[PDB]
Amino acid sequence: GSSGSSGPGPVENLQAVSTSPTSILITWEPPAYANGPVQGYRLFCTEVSTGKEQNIEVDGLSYKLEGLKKFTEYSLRFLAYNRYGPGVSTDDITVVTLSDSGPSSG
Repeated sequence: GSSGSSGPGPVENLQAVSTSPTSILITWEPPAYANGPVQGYRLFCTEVSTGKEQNIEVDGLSYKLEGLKKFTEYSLRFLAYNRYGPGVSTDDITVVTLSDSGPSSG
């Protein structure tokens, strides 16, 4: 069929951190040692708690995730994919969402 793909390299300046109870600011960049261009970037959000992974298709070099669990160890996975396909994937990004709790006076 279509035997012509090697897979691009792992993006650079990749980092994900939550700034709120349920969020995830993923900031990545275009790789240098990559095979050809980069059609885009694919993200995979997995809920260690349950174990469900949801594939997402974002664009650019910055995406703020929302609709997560207050405080739950989440594991994401970022990688680059071009005409050929998805290349080397990064290490499971573990980022425990913040915790909305402090001033509790009853």
